Amino acid sequence: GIQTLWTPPTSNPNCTVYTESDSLLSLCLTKCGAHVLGSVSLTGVAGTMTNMAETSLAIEFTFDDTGKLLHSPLVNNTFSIRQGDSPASNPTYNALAFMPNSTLYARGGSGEPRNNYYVQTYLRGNVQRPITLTVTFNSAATGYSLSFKWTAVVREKFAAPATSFCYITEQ
Amino acid sequence: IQTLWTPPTSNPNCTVYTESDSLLSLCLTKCGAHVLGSVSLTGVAGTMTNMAETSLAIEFTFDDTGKLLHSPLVNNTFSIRQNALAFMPNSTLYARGGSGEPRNNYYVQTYLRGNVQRPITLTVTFNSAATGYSLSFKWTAVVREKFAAPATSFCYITEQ
Amino acid sequence: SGIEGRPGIQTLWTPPTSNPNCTVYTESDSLLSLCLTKCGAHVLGSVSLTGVAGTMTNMAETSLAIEFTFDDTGKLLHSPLVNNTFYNALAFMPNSTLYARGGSGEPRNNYYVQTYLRGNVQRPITLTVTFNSAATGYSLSFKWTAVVREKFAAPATSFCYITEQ
Ligand SMILES: CC(=O)N[C@H]1[C@H]([C@H](O)[C@H](O)CO)O[C@@](O[C@H](CO)[C@@H](O)[C@@H]2O[C@@](O)(C(=O)O)C[C@H](O)[C@H]2NC(C)=O)(C(=O)O)C[C@@H]1O
Ligand SMILES: CC(=O)N[C@H]1[C@H]([C@H](O)[C@H](O)CO)O[C@@](O)(C(=O)O)C[C@@H]1O
Repeated sequence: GIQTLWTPPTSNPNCTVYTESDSLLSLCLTKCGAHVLGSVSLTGVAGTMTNMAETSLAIEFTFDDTGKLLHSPLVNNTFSIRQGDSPASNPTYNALAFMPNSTLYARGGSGEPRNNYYVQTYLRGNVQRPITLTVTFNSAATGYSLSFKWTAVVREKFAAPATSFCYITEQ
Repeated sequence: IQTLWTPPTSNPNCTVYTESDSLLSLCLTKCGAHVLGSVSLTGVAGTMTNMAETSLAIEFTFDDTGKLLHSPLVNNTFSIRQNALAFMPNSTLYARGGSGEPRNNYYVQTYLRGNVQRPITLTVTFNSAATGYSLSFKWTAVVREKFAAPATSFCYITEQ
Repeated sequence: SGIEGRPGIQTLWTPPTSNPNCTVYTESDSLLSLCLTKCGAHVLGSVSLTGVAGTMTNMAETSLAIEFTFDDTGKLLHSPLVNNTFYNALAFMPNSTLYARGGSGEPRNNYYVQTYLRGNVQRPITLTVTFNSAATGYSLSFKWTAVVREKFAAPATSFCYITEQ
């Protein structure tokens, strides 16, 4: 039943890029065989996220060698199984079935082209503002990781539209 | 049930400007909280072969139970492949009436007719409709040229 | 083997490798990752290709193409894999009604991906994935643009097609 790891859809800020609860992140990973299908978007809500000082923005989810979450930008690290996918309390799952394959995407391999997945989108959906999202698999030297870097425009609000990506899993 | 689609076909099944003027492929497959969608649209007759406008938009609208209300298909062929809300775009993340919100939009780069001199954008929008659910597609087009949009795909989080 | 199927069968893939497994111009000159997973009527595909040796590290042409060709039962006939060897195979084949055989000239038989050579944004390239270019049986073709006198590597990408069964 457990095919999904996500942060729950919400209309309230749930993410901290520069200051607490300054943004609304969606991240969802669903398993289809040896693939994870991932979706992500990030909307600035407050502070610097509404008036950027830098030309790029990056966040990262890191996991240990068992697939257990170590760090994320989410307020209260609300990244877990989707509720209702198991009738049991405290549902167990194989977290490695959602981790990026460590043979194809070597740890510490952010400089390797095959560890990176590139997405073209538009800042705030404005078609005069093309930006790139770079998703990197296993940048971290130990454990597993998913890293997201978007290009951005200074002195404007940041928001990245709905996007998606796909990687091969460890198990 | 894992798949909602219009069945593969090689003859026109879709009405953009006039009856059966185009061939639409649309297929939605459920994987956990995601739908993986594929779409393409090939002009076959009439204005679809000699465009009058510089964009083309079609929409699938559903009621609040996930039942199809309208689409550009010639016949009622959008169907389960031989819980509707499990295929609908999430209405918390993609707010109804939210076509103007960036997170309700998914952008795809492709090429008109597969022509490298004709880069175009497909915008897929989730829940543009004020009520119920919707999937909307809008492609750039070139006037006085044929319209065809190659194979593309997209992904969204579901309601249930 | 070169392509292996995993559980009934939901995944066809090149097994993960640290070493070259593919022959574009010369034997074992590249590392290919190709993975096809069945999700209802879709295959979700991922692909990347890293040059390791020879012309792959110093390109002579502005594009590179490889193809996986299958017979009408879905059996693998040929691929660029070093280990050129390999369940309802038709469940993984591109749909021959929508993607007609010999139809590489039909826009709907082609899926375009924008990416960056060696992950360098000053080097935009396109991947064209084509379904059923073969006049008989089934096929998946991959063509990337490239830059002469530079090393070839195409980053992680993905694509999706409707299946025959
Ligand atoms: C994902 C990523 O970070 N990609 C970068 C790649 C990549 O790290 C390497 O290709 C992996 O081996 O490197 C890019 O820069 C390279 C080297 O880092 C170039 O600047 C080349 O540097 C040289 O020193 C080299 O060949 O090593 C000289 C060479 O002439 C340079 N290449 C050119 C043609 O600019 C890369 O483009 O490969 C940057 C990329 O973002
Ligand atoms: C999807 C969409 O329509 N995007 C539009 C956005 C958003 O509607 C607002 O940012 C919502 O707050 O508004 C713009 O003025 C912008 O910010 O550049 C133009 C852009 O085309």
